[PDB]
Amino acid sequence: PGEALYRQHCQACHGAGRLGGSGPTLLPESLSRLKPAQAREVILHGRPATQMAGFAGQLDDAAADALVAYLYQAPPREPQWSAEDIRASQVQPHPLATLPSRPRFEADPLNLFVVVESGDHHVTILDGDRFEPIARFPSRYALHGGPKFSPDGRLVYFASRDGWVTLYDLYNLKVVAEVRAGLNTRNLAVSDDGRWVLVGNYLPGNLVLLDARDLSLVQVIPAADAQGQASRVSAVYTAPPRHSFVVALKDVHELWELPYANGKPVAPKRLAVADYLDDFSFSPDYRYLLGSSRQARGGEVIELDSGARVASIPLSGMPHLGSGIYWKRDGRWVFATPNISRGVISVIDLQNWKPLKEIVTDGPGFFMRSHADSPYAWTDTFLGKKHDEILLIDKQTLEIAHRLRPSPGKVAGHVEFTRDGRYALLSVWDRDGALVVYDAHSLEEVKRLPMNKPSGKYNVGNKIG
Ligand code: DHE
Ligand code: HEC
Repeated sequence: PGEALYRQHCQACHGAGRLGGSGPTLLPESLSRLKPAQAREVILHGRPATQMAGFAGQLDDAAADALVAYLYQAPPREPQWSAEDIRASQVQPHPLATLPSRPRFEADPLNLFVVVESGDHHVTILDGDRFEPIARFPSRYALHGGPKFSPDGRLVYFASRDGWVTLYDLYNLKVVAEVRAGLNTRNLAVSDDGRWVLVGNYLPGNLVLLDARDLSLVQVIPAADAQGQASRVSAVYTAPPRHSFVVALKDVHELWELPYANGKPVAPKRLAVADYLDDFSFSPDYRYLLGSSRQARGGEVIELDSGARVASIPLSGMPHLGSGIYWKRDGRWVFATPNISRGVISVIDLQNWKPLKEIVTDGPGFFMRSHADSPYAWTDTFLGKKHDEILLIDKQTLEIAHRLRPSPGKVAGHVEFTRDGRYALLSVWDRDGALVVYDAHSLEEVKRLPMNKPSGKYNVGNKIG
């Protein structure tokens, strides 16, 4: 009965077959982060300050539950998104060929910040020296993952949960092109020569290769092991020194490398893995791959050339290895990583792959960042009842040195530095949130920009260097 209800009240914005429109996509995969009870409240009483109105006046309890069950029930057949669908979605409001190649502003283009405002779905381009905005524009719904840049830092590529890819030109402050690569998307990667964008999708289970200059479609690459078993893509990353993309697969015992030195990467090199990999991190020299297993079997280290498993790292809880950092301690490489289920910062010695120590915190965090100029590692306890402070771990002592509390009570997380590391920018993820600027040397606040749930911020210089 929910189908008819959806057609009369919802399809006006959430689109036919729930694929999206004025409002977001409402497939089961789309709502994986939304509990049905929460989806039920949003339907009855709407979202404040959004175009989603409450329907409690037109629907009763039975109809309410019917819609909820309908949204979370799998369709009789899996929805498609073909090459034809992708090409038809392409738009090009400002092709590069028609735009000059000089910045239209004073700000240092290498110190600009891309700031995601996920509360009202906007993006701010921020002068990294004055800490003031030079542009702001609405974005696609639910941006996730770090926006990727071109090698020269001029272009930036956004990926939305619902599969929309946006190409923005920082020099002219204009949207260049957009295309829908899939229905449920993880992340995208840009090749180190600037030619290619590779989109890793959950739904469909495929990779989508786009031309990096206009987001046009090059080829759709189904994700399936050598036996033909279909799989979702966990994540895609670029290995510059290897001039290749590296793809983690969610559901098959396979790992892919797609080289692009000799042209469009459409043929994968398949490496067998003993256990599934959800996310991974590259060693500073891209020789080794640190992978986190879905099962609590600890971490896994793999040599990329051969594909051999060289070490197994026991890890407390479930480490978010994909966002870890490295640095030199006693002239030796060390690796730190936050955690999703336990309040700990796991630190690993790269030399013998031996875990050094486990730093205790007030709860599991989501992010970790540093800089060659900062003597600390900056992490958080994003996922805990205590979550309003940003922890600064001294690199040499491996102990929580200082703590920053931008807005007591509200959730704080994610750090990004200016290109010279002189300042650090922190986010307060709240409806009454803010982007807060701190002197990374004196650790004193300098400026505060109110924003509606600002998420990540990304410095051009640091990301392309
Ligand atoms: C694989 C991956 C990346 C690296 C992508 C890249 O940049 O190439 C990433 C990055 C990110 C980055 C990029 C930061 C960076 O510094 O690069 C941010 C801000 C972020 C905010 C969130 N992440 Fe993320 N995130 C996951 C996966 C990932 N997140 C999950 O699996 C998880 C736990 C659940 C999910 O449904 O995806 C998840 C939940 C969250 C959130 O709910 C956050 C807090 C808010 C949101 O928008 O959903 N993730
Ligand atoms: C256009 C005005 C809409 C109609 C008609 C319906 N919905 Fe909606 N919905 C719309 C928007 C723009 C948004 C996004 C709000 C925001 O966060 O900015 C939503 C949101 C939802 C959600 C939450 C999705 C999520 O958080 O992941 C749900 C579950 C939802 N809408 C369901 C829903 C149903 C069942 C509708 C018919 C009764 C319906 N919506 C109508 C826009 C519009």
